[PDB]
Amino acid sequence: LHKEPATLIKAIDGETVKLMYKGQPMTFRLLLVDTPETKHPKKGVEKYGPEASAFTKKMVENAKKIEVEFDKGQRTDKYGRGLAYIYADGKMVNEALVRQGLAKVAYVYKPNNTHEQHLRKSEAQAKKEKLNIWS
Ligand SMILES: Cc1cn([C@H]2C[C@H](OP(=O)(O)O)[C@@H](COP(=O)(O)O)O2)c(=O)[nH]c1=O
Repeated sequence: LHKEPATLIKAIDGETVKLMYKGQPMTFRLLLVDTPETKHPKKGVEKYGPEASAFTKKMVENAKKIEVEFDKGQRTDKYGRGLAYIYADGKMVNEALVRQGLAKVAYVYKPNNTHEQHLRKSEAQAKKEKLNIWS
């Protein structure tokens, strides 16, 4: 896998960010993470939806360097969103959320699953500690 630089344009929610990637604004959906939603023509504002959005927003906004890391399968989903692992100053946003109990490991579509084991290890650790989603 290889990380490439990108520039923050705008944070959308817990699992979606808008980035400038190779001179193009794109919507990126965080691989292997499912956060409670703020906006969703599907049941509204789940508990933690707001906390999850806040966490991603602060993390990518206070970063001096943003990197996108594609997995080894398809890099876009059917809605044209890039599918990647995003790093804010060397730290993976996807893992940070799972570790804090603000997301659950979801949507595993092979072969876009390189870090699934690493994230599931983080999820168990957060459940163990009864954090947010798991409290
Ligand atoms: C994370 C991810 C989502 N998607 C699709 C699955 C869902 O499709 P449907 O909308 O057709 O059911 C949708 C969930 O996105 P969100 O969780 O952002 O709402 O995005 C992929 O196709 N591949 C992925 O890796």
